[PDB]
Amino acid sequence: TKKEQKKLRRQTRREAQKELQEKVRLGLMPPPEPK
RNA sequence: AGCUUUGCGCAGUGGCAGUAUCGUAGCCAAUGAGGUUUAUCCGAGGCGCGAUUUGCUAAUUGAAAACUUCCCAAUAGCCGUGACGACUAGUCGGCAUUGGCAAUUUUUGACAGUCUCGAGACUGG
Repeated sequence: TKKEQKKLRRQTRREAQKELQEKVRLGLMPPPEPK
């Protein structure tokens, strides 16, 4: 259902933001371009 | 092969964000939520409770705003004077420091403005 699409997308995106900030936390790269 | 539809995912431009976006593990819900319009019609979530990550930078207070200071002593132009020295009371060279260096020949400013085709003129009432 569409609410489950929103929840699955938002939790995949939350772990995606979490693992990008995780790879910033390890210090492999400076953070991406802010705009 | 190209066009294209629908759903989903990714990224990007822009817009919106407390009558917005959600969670709900409590209950109810297409075996029908919720309906004053059109009701022998419409058809999706509803009621409560509960929310509103991360990095960077600025500014303020504060003694201190969190990534491995202050203080004393000494060293880093010339005219005179004192010695030392040199050359004939005088002259010269270097050194030293116990006064001075804005009144025509110099270092405390006759300068400033104006106009004309490298060169001159005007004014400072």
